[PDB]
Order: sequence, then C-alpha cells, then structure tokens
Amino acid sequence: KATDIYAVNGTEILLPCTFSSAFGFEDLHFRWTYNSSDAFKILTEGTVKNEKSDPKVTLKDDDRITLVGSKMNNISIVLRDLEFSDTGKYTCHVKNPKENNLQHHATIFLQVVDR
Repeated sequence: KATDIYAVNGTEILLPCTFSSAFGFEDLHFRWTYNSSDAFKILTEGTVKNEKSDPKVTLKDDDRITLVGSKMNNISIVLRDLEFSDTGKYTCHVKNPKENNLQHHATIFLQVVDR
C-alpha cells in the first residue's frame, strides 16, 4: 500500500523495491521515478539479464543515488545527502517484456524533516 517514510535532512534513506518471479525471468527492465506537483524525474533505470544476474544501470540522473548490492531480487536505491526538495513520491516500476507484464510497486511518499 502507499507508504510514508520519514528521513532527516542531510541523512540517507533506502527506498525498497523487491521483485520475485515464480519461475525466473529474462531481460527485466526497471525504472525509479520521482513525482511532485510540479516536477517529474526519471531517477534511474536499468536491466537485469536473468534471476541470477546483478542489475545493470543504464540511466542515473542524480549522483546521490546508488543501487543496494546483492539476494538477487533487489533494485532498492539509497538516496544520500537528503534535501528539503527530496520530499515527494518515489515509485519503482518493473517491466517484463517477454511476459508483457508491468508491475508498479506502491508509491513511497518520502518526507524529509528538519524538526
């Protein structure tokens, strides 16, 4: 379900994205987006060759983003050095073209807090 997470300005936060497949996959694609009322950003995208391959990133548009590393079902991201402006809606999308399947994980609302 649409989930809220709170993080303090200047710290880092892990935004999770967990995918399992019943019988594996080939050529998975993923995308993380950010939404506010006045901006949309594609944060990072990449591919996963199969269920025992590591994700490969093909787009990163903020150097404060890293993919967590392993558990071969993980396209979670860590966003470091949080700013006021990072508050908003983060969504992980996973596409399985061979199965014409597209999974939108529940949007995460990140609230960056001072006090």
